[PDB]
Amino acid sequence: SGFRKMAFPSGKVEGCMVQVTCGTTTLNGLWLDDVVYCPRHVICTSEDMLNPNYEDLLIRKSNHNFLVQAGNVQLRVIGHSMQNCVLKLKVDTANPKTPKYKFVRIQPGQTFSVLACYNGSPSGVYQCAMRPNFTIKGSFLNGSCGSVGFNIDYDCVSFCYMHHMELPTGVHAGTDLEGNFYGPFVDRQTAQAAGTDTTITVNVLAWLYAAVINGDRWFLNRFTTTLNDFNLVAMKYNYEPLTQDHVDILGPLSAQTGIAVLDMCASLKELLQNGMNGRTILGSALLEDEFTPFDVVRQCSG
Amino acid sequence: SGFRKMAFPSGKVEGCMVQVTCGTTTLNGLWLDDVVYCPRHVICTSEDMLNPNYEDLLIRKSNHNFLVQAGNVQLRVIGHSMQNCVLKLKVDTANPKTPKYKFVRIQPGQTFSVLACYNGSPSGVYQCAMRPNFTIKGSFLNGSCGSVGFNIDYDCVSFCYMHHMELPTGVHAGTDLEGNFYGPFVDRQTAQAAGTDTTITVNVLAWLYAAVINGDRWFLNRFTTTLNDFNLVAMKYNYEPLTQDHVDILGPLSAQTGIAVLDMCASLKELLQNGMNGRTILGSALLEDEFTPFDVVRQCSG
Ligand SMILES: N#Cc1ccccc1C[C@@H](N)C(=O)N[C@H](Cc1ccc(Cl)cc1Cl)C(=O)N[C@H](CC(=O)NCCCc1cccnc1)Cc1ccc(F)cc1
Ligand SMILES: N#Cc1ccccc1C[C@@H](N)C(=O)N[C@H](Cc1ccc(Cl)cc1Cl)C(=O)N[C@H](CC(=O)NCCCc1cccnc1)Cc1ccc(F)cc1
Ligand SMILES: [Cl-]
Ligand SMILES: [Cl-]
Ligand SMILES: [Cl-]
Ligand SMILES: [Cl-]
Ligand code: NA
Ligand code: NA
Repeated sequence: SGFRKMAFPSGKVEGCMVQVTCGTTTLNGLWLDDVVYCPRHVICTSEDMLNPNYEDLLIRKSNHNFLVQAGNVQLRVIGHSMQNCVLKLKVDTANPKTPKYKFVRIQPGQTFSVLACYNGSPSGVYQCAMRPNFTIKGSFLNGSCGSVGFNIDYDCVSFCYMHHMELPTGVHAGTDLEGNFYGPFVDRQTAQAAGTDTTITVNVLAWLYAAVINGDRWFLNRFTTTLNDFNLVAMKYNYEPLTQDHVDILGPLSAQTGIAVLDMCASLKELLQNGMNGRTILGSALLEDEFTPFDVVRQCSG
Repeated sequence: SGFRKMAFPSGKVEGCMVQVTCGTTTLNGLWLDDVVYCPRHVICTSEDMLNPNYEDLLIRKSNHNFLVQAGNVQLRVIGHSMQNCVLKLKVDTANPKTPKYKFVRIQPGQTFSVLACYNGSPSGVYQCAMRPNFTIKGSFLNGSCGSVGFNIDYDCVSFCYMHHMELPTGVHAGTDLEGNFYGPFVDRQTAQAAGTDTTITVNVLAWLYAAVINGDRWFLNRFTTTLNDFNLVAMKYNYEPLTQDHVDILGPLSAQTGIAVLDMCASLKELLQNGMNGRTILGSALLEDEFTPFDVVRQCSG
C-alpha cells in the first residue's frame, strides 16, 4: 500500500556524469561510450551569452580548450561537434560504465526522473513531468545545467531531457539529448516567457485511480458524464481536453478498479466544482497531475 | 529555484541489493563485504508467522537451506546468525561494489531515501520521514520486505532502515540495520497498531523557510510569539512541541532569510488557525512536514 512520488533508481546514470569546463564556464556532461554530451553554451563567456553565434564560437575552439573530468581523471578530447543545442566531445576512452541506452524525445504530460548534478557529481534524484507549456518545474541551482532526465525500462536507460536554463519565473527549460529544445526556447541569456500552462487531465484521472487502488474512495459518486460535457468543465478550469486516446490509455486502471473512465470524470468534475472541503487524496489537498497512467500501474498493486 | 521531494542518488545501494530465499519465502537482502543482511522472518513459513520462536527456527536451519542470488549468480552461504530481528548470512564472496558505509539508528522526524526492491532488483527510489509514532508512510507491495532506507554523506552510505512489514492501516514498520525495530513493533503476522501520530513541527518550519528562500512570502506576518504560547497552539493542532534545540537547529535558515524562528512560528500559528484560504506553499495546499532543516539547506540556494 501507499503512493509516493517515485523516481527510477539512478545508478546507471550516475556512472555517466562528468564535468565539462571551457575557460571559466563549467557544467555537467553525459559520457556514453566515447562521447560526452553537454549544453553547447559551455563555449560561451558571460559576455557571449546575450546573443551568441555558436557556429562562430565553436569554429574558434580547439580540442585542448575543453577540460573534461570524470571523477578526478581528466579525459582527453579528440574531436568536437555541435548537434542543435548540444555539444558532442569525442574522448579517447569509452565509458566502461555505459548502460544500455536510447535517446527519446517525449510529449508534454510524460514524466521522467532527474538526476541533479553539480560539477559532474550527482546530488539528488526527483520526479518531473514535462508541463503542457514545455517547461519543467524542477529544483535546480547554479551549476546544474547539463543534468539529465531519464526513464528506465528493463535496464535500458531512455534519456529524454538535458537541463539548459532557468527562466525568470523560476521554472526550467531544456532539450532532448539531440539538442532540440522542448518548447519555443533558445539558448541565450534573455528573458523568455513560457506559454500559459494547463493541468494534465489524463494524469489527474490516473492519480484518482491510484487513490481508489489505495483505498481512497470518498470522492467517487454514482454519476457519469459524456466526454463532451466533461471537456466543457475542463476548459473552464484550465484543464487539457481529454481525448479518446486518453480514455483508452486509462483502460487498464479502469478495468482493475471497476470504475469506468467517464464515471471517474464525473468525480473530477465534482471535485473541480466543489473542491475537496478539507479532505485529502493520497496525502494531497490539491489535484495532482504529475503521475501518468504508466506511473500508477508501475507503482500500484495488480 | 524550485523545491522538490528529493532522494539521494541510489547507485551505491543498488550495487548491494540481493535476493534471499528460504523454501517458498523470498525477500530482499543487503550485501556488504561478505555478509548479507535481511529480515529474519525469511526463515518462517506462512504457518510459522502467527507466533514464531526464531531461535527454534534458526537452529533448525542449514547453510545450504539459504538461496542467495546476486543478479543471476548464486552466492554460497558459509555461516548464518541472528542479531535482533535481522538475519546475517556469511557468504564466500565479498561484494566488490561495497560502498563506504555506516549503520545508524535515526530519531523520529529524520528523513531518509528508500530504494524499493523486488526479488533483489531495485524498482524505485523515494523520500520518507520516520513518523513520530515510528512508522513510515511508504510505498511498498508484496515482495518489498528487506528494502533499505539510507542517507548519503560524501560518498558514505548511512543505512538507517530495513523494511519488515505493512501494518493493517497500510503504513510501514521496520528496523535499523542491527535489527532493532523502530517503535514497539515485533516481527510476527499479527495486527499491530501504531501510536497516534503527530506533525513534525521543526520540519514544517524548515519547509516554510524553504518557501521564503524560493520566493513564497504571502504567509509571513509582522507578529511574533513566545515559545510557550506557540506550543499551546501546537498541542491544540496535534503538532509536536517545539524545543529550544529545534530553534537552534533552525538557526542557519533563520539567518539566511532574516526571519527569526519565533517570527516564523507566528506565521505557522496563523496558518493553523486560519488555513491557507485557497493559496499554496511550494505547490502544496497543506503544511508539509517531511523536510528536515538539513534537507532544506541541502537543496536550497545559499
Ligand atoms: N537551473 C538553474 C539556475 C538557477 C539559478 C542560477 C543559475 C542556474 C543555472 C544556470 N546555468 C542558468 O540557468 N542560468 C540562467 C541564465 C542563462 C544561462 C545560459 C543560457 Cl543558454 C540561458 C540563460 Cl537564461 C539564469 O541565470 N536564469 C535566471 C535564474 C534566476 O534568476 N531565477 C530567479 C527566479 C526567482 C523567482 C522564483 C519564484 C518565482 N518568481 C521568480 C533567470 C533569468 C534572468 C534573466 C535572463 F535574461 C534570463 C534568465
Ligand atoms: N510492505 C508491504 C506489503 C504490502 C502488502 C502485502 C505484502 C507486503 C510485504 C510483506 N512482507 C508484508 O508486509 N506482509 C504483512 C504480513 C507480515 C509478514 C511478516 C511479518 Cl514479520 C509481519 C507481517 Cl504483519 C502483511 O501482509 N500485512 C498486511 C498488508 C495489508 O493487507 N494491507 C492492507 C491495508 C489496506 C488499507 C489501505 C489504506 C487504509 N487502510 C487500509 C496487513 C496485515 C494484516 C493482518 C495482520 F495480522 C498483519 C498485517
Ligand atoms: Cl586540437
Ligand atoms: Cl538551433
Ligand atoms: Cl551447512
Ligand atoms: Cl528481539
Ligand atoms: Na522522487
Ligand atoms: Na523523491
